[PDB]
Amino acid sequence: GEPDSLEVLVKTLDSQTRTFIVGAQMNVKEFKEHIAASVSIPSEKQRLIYQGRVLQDDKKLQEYNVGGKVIHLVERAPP
Repeated sequence: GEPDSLEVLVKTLDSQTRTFIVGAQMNVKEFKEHIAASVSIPSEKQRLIYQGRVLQDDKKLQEYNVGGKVIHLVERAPP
């Protein structure tokens, strides 16, 4: 039946893409924590980018309509 999960592709600057399947209401901060082990970047050092814009920690992934899409991941010092 109806999806309660999203497919989210994360592509790092080495051009590796990894796919994650996560809860449809998960937020950006939770997502960074989720992918941290696989991408080898602590959540506080992750910058996620989609359609030219940096994803905000307090927003829900669904607010960016990222289901089935490639998000870019960049490693940067925490602000």
